Amino acid sequence: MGVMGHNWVLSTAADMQGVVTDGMASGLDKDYLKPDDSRVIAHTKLIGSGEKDSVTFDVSKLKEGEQYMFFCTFPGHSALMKGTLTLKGIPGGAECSVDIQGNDQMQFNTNAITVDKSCKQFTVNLSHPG
Ligand SMILES: [Cu+2]
Ligand SMILES: [Cu+2]
Ligand SMILES: [Cu+2]
Repeated sequence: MGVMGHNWVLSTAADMQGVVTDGMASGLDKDYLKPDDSRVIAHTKLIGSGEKDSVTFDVSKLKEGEQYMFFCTFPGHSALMKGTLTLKGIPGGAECSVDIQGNDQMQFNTNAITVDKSCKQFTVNLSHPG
């Protein structure tokens, strides 16, 4: 086989590689993440084709002048399945959620996520179509 999954994991840009590596070593049964990894600010579960999962996190855990990375920890996928997430304030002001897809070609459909700081909490809706 014949296994395919995506997840959505958030950490500081510095902690990204460490989270990816220990995630690989934790295996499929643990959603390819080390349980209770302190470096992981928020994460979805691992989902197969046709499934969906969401995660919500406090915007208080972020900071305006820091680099944050979102990525999939499924072994090898973090090469192309990564992107930046940054905190900003846009004149508006809201949308406090985003819809992300990972497909069969190791791709997220966005590579940059903006979180407004008027949001007290932020919501990621991950799907895995096909
Ligand atoms: Cu196999
Ligand atoms: Cu993936
Ligand atoms: Cu957790």
